[PDB]
Amino acid sequence: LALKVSPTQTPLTRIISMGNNLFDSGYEIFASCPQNKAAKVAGYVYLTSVGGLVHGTIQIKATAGYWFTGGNSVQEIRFGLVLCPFSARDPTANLSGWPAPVVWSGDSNTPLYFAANAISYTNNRVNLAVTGNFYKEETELPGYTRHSFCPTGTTGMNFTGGNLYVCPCTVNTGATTLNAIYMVFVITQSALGTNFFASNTPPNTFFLTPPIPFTYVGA
Amino acid sequence: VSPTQTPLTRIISMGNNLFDSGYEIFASCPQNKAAKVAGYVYLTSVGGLVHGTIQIKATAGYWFTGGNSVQESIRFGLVLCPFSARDPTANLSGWPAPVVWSGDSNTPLYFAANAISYTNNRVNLAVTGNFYKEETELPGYTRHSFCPTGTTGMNFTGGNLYVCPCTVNTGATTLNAIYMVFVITQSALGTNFFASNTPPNTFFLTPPIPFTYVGA
Amino acid sequence: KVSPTQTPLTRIISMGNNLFDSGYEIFASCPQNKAAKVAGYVYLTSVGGLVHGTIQIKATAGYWFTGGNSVQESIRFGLVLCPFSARDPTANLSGWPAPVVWSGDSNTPLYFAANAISYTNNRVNLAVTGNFYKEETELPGYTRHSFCPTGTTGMNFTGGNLYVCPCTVNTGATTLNAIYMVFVITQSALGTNFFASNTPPNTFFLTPPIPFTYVGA
Repeated sequence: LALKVSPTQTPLTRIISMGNNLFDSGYEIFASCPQNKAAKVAGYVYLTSVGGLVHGTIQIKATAGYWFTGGNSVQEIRFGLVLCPFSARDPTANLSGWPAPVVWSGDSNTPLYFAANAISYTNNRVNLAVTGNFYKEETELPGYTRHSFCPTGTTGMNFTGGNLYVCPCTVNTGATTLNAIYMVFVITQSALGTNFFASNTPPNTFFLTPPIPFTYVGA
Repeated sequence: VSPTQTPLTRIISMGNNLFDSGYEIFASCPQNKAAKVAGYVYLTSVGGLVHGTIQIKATAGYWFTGGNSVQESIRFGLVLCPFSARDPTANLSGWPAPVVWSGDSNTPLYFAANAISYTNNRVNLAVTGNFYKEETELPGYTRHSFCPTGTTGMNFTGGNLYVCPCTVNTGATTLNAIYMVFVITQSALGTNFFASNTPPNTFFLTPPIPFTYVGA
Repeated sequence: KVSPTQTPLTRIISMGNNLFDSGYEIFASCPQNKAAKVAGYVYLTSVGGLVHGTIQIKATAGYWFTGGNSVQESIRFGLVLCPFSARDPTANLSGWPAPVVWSGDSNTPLYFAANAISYTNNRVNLAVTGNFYKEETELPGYTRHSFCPTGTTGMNFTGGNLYVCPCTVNTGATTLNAIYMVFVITQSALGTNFFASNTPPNTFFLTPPIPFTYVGA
């Protein structure tokens, strides 16, 4: 029980993470891409819940070998991911196939604190298809916040910038009322960067974002 | 016992997150014009920094009439005054008193913008209807990019929140409220939000836009 | 009852002087093998493994180099933040004073080194020898945070961008990750030439506090 100030008059910083920060476990995370293509990538997501706001970072690593083939990245690199911190209760929303979260602070209930707030996103969340073309361009989201960054990668990629667009989402045929988070990444290259999507690009060509920080309202 | 200074995460909130109270928040606009919007602010103080989000809903009928919202963008200014009970003249937008979700009753004073750190990075605002200041005239700002949703023909293409603490001339304190100017842009095919023939229930609604400033 | 061990505590350190009444003793690396002395105040909180900081830089034309044109080139400078400078002075390339702990024990500045695992392939190696400026287009990945500074009346600033990327200096005693930060500040054509010898040396710019976040130790 309480002290000179009660331990729930005090908000507890909670922590969960998803994926593998060592990027030594392959590329088994599903990303949907424009025009009904897809990619498998690697990722690490670190989320803290403090005061009802979620502050997190997302870090994505990809290879051309596990990317689709055809088209031109330089002229066209865009991909969509879903974060489902409550995938244990709602497996069908885990569209990107993240592992279970790993709770570093809080109950086994803690994942539920990282669904996107129900009141404030009621009319700022996209409905997603359950199939492999659930990709939504950021101009189709009902609202988003934008986070600017730049990845690194193989030498001739010649990246010029990057943007992360966060928008909560719901999947058409779920088992719970909860909001997941949709994230579409747009990454650009100068005119002479190598065509990530080309068939004459060796498979070990890679890009790797830093951890990208973002914030949304928690549950 | 050792937690003398274990920093306490304090929480206040402004406005109505259900957006079911009409549009009574006051926003200053270019050319000595105004709008009435709705909004919800959620402010956290941790370790001396305030991490908050703000969400605005607005309708064309509660916006001024005249001009072209595609050539001009949609531009409006808001004042967050978490210390408005002690300093009502500085609540230029007319927000209700904040609600304390975590902390004492003094907690709103934490969300005043740090006195030392904005001494020369704060704007002095008019007490009158055209308090609008364009972000190019702010003595410093941070920028936070977003996009709102809205009615179908709006064709929004981006937004930016510009954050810079502020002060009101005839105020009752030396404290720093927070001034916020929004700029929402549309493509060449978008509805004129400012037209008299635009349906009055045509609306935009930002997501919660996250921002951070140095707290008190 | 509720253990102070089982609950992540908010730790706070700070570097520099938030009053800007101690001069301009901070070393800022600049393009074209040039440099500048500036003033700074960094406020860092560590909350659950992520660092949420702000940085504010004050600079005068007098303590900036001379030569060039600040409207054509922009105003660009890199700093290093080294909260572990006490244990690794080799890494304190900008020469900040030691941090001041506002929340935590004396070992707390180490929690503000950038995450070893998460930045292993996203960290720039800064020159061991001499000037270390790195254009943001040459960092192995960054995060960008847009602002606009104020300054004296003719500067005509049009925008600002802080590019955050952790760094190592190889000759360091530790393997710890400091923070490299390059600032790019833009001016319209009307703007005072910050680099010119005609410019009153007290001509200045002052950024607001710029909020940024990286993964902690």
